[PDB]
Amino acid sequence: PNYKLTYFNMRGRAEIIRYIFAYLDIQYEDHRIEQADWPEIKSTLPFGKIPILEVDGLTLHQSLAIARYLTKNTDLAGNTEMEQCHVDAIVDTLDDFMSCFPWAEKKQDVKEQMFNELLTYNAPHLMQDLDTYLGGREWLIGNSVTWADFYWEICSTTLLVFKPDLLDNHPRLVTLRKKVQAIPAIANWIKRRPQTKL
Amino acid sequence: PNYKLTYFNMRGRAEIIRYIFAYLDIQYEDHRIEQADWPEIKSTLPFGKIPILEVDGLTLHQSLAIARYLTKNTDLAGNTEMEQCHVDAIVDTLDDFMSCFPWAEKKQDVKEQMFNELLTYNAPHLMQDLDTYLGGREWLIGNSVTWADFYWEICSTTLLVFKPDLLDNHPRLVTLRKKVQAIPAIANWIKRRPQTKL
Ligand SMILES: COC(=O)Nc1nc2ccc(C(=O)c3cccs3)cc2[nH]1
Ligand SMILES: N[C@@H](CCC(=O)N[C@@H](CS)C(=O)NCC(=O)O)C(=O)O
Ligand SMILES: [Mg+2]
Repeated sequence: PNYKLTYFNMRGRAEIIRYIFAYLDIQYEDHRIEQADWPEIKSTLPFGKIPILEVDGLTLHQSLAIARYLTKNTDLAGNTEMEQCHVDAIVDTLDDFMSCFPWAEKKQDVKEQMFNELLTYNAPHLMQDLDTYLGGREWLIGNSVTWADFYWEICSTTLLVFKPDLLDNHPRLVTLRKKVQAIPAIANWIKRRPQTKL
Repeated sequence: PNYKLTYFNMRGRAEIIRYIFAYLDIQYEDHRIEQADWPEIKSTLPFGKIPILEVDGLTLHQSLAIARYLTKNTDLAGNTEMEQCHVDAIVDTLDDFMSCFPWAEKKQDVKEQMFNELLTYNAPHLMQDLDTYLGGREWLIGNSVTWADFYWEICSTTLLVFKPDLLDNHPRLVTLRKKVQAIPAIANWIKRRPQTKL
């Protein structure tokens, strides 16, 4: 069908969907809105958030709902129902952490202490948990790449913006990042995508 | 299989899983820990968070991952692939909002202010969106109950504790909570569960 993704000009919460479409070699309109048009566009949305994915003018919302929809019956899904549960669980564990950040914070000091707090104390613990979880396997779940690996590469890319040294002690999480980045369709997208901070 | 759910003595993030087992008429061990015992259990969990659900000796984590797993191939999941997406989206929409609250905040003057801002400035927008979303239909998605309906009733029960007037302008939302609460297996669980604030 006809796919149109609407988001800001950032990776943010649309990037997992952009990776999936890249990987499945599915063409879509990557619509990136002007911030000035935001109040308008927002009053057409089911819940006032983006991203939304229009599928033949049937609207889907909630980036991970959409991601799960798109990967259903693909090799990105997890190879069994329980492995699908582990893929969902890892994704939510990463999302829970990312959602802790006051991304829409006003007081640029209060923001920067919340950030410093989360990055100084919370992120290292998560990195260590993820490194133990991964251990010596190739991918986070099962014997092949799933969208949870994509989500790790996406989340950690943003986290490295604010904390460059995040993985100095975790070469195996770096390896996994570079393996996702090396999958040809993902590599092409990374090279083609707009360069944005977030 | 043999199921063991581990959580605090609280509805909280385990409640959605408890509703699903009640509705599907599935026996499980409802293991409620007290605080004394939490640090020692924590250190054995790969992500240090509960709920967990042990299934024939394998551990699953992340409450919505687990709920989605348990409902796969039941009437609770949604019928079409698109309806499954909408179920996941509504669940995520409710959960994202439940996530803004500083549940852990120990300085209660800052806690109480935050709760109040959220409940006054934010919540009513979401209620309005959910009510418009529901329209005149019996259930959120499709024409039969799904776990999104259960998560609505659960999330709103907790919200109503802090903002008792939350649904005063939303009779269609109150009707939906009452329908979920009238489903006999759910009714019986609500009657019998331990009474806890949250
Ligand atoms: C003294 O206990 C707490 O404040 N902690 C606490 N932890 C909690 C975790 C979850 C919830 C809760 O009601 C939901 C969150 C998402 C859906 S229901 C409420 C909670 N309250
Ligand atoms: N998104 C997760 C939240 C898990 C979570 O943060 N659980 C809390 C209590 S609801 C917890 O284990 N906190 C205790 C701790 O972190 O030590 C889920 O739904 O399972
Ligand atoms: Mg979430």
